Amino acid sequence: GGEVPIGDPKELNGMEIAAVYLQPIEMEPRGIDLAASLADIHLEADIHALKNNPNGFPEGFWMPYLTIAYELKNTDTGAIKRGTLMPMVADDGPHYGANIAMEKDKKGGFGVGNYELTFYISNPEKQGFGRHVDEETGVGKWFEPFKVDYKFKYTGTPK
Amino acid sequence: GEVPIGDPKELNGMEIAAVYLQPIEMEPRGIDLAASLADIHLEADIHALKNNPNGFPEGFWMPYLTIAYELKNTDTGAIKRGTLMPMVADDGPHYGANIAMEKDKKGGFGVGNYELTFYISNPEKQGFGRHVDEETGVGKWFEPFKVDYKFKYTGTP
Ligand SMILES: [Cu+2]
Ligand SMILES: [Cu+2]
Ligand SMILES: [Mn+2]
Ligand SMILES: [Mn+2]
Repeated sequence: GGEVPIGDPKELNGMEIAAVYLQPIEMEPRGIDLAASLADIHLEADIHALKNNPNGFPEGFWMPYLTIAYELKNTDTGAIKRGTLMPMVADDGPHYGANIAMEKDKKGGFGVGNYELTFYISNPEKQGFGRHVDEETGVGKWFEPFKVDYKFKYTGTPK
Repeated sequence: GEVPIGDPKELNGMEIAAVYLQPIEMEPRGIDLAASLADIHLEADIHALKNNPNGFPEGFWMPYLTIAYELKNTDTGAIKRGTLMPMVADDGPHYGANIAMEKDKKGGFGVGNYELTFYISNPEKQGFGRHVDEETGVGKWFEPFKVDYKFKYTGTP
């Protein structure tokens, strides 16, 4: 298979925020996510620090401990589903991802067609990640929760 | 203004070094020991080596680790334990804790010779996953391990 890019990457809040999908991915530990066999894609959010990141992250670093909720909407059929992307690592580094049933999902019309994808992104403090705030070593305040929107054509499992 | 603690160790795809500095102020509040009660901020600096076996790019910070510490004054025999928590400073993410040394109510943690031990477990403990497919998959995580350092604590900076 391979990666299919979703929309255009956004630069916001000190971060580059890109979306891609792949074929379904076998994940460990088991039960952590939807089984590959029961899915049609693996959806990934690629989020890294820009230059001059205001929260202390070096350019290029992965942004860890983010809470990323998603909404995937087939605008042709109206079908909507939601979930969360979980942190994980592949051979090219860490990302946030989830296996998702598309055609396999008979509870809605999640077939090939036109989609809107939304990420709802909350800062690392929501998961207990800390920041220095002293004059000598501190960094700027975190972003408030925000959303990014992409549009793409889902053409089926990459093969 | 960081004070090196012992010698860095390279293992399980990671460079693991320790440093201390002056106490820092962390948000959210009520978790890390307040700056004014502490004498040092202890940090573990943990980054991927080349060809990291779990797919982390060389130099990336190693996230989602569980890290406990033990600090022993070998002169007085005082021992304390705690946790190092993930956080970010102007020099990037690390695992750290404010620690009372001279200011520890129990005494025994002043200037002297110390042994520091980190007890580290892998990210799966915190729900972090890994691809295991043929094309993009990566190997198993290390089992829980410890690393040990010796240093002289010369006083609160
Ligand atoms: Cu993934
Ligand atoms: Cu710190
Ligand atoms: Mn990715
Ligand atoms: Mn440091």
